[PDB]
Amino acid sequence: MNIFEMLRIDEGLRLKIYKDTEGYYTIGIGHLLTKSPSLNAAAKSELDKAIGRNTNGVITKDEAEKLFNQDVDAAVRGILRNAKLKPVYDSLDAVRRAALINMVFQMGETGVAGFTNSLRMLQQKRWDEAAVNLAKSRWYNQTPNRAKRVITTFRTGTWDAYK
Ligand SMILES: [Cl-]
Ligand SMILES: [Cl-]
Repeated sequence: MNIFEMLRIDEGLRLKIYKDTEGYYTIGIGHLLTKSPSLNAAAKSELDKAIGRNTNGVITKDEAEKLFNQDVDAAVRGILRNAKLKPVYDSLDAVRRAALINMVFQMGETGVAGFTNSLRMLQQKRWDEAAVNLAKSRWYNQTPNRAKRVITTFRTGTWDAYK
């Protein structure tokens, strides 16, 4: 198992513009297009600009994967540039690094950076405590199944939640 496979399970693959769990316009493998309520312009506009062609709200599998590669790359690089995230990432093992990349992909660097307390516990290797803390969040309450998977990953340092 690896980051791409992990995120592919968490986000799924949709070739037509869709609304995410928060009602935002997304496409492919969790690629957010816009937070705006306008489909026919705004979202489709963003989509065409992202892809480089007149799409009509539908993309191909290769197109989805191209967006996905960019987004994973961005996530990693964002973590590495973030004063708050970098040190946590550096302190972790390969499996847990993947769990942090996942949270970053879903919520944004800024969002993850706010789990101050959890971050400090992860850095200290206090696995069970960090898991408990991570669960007291809107994140866990809104997308509990996915959150539990990421949390188990941090807790165990294994890919069990995904197998
Ligand atoms: Cl983009
Ligand atoms: Cl969920």
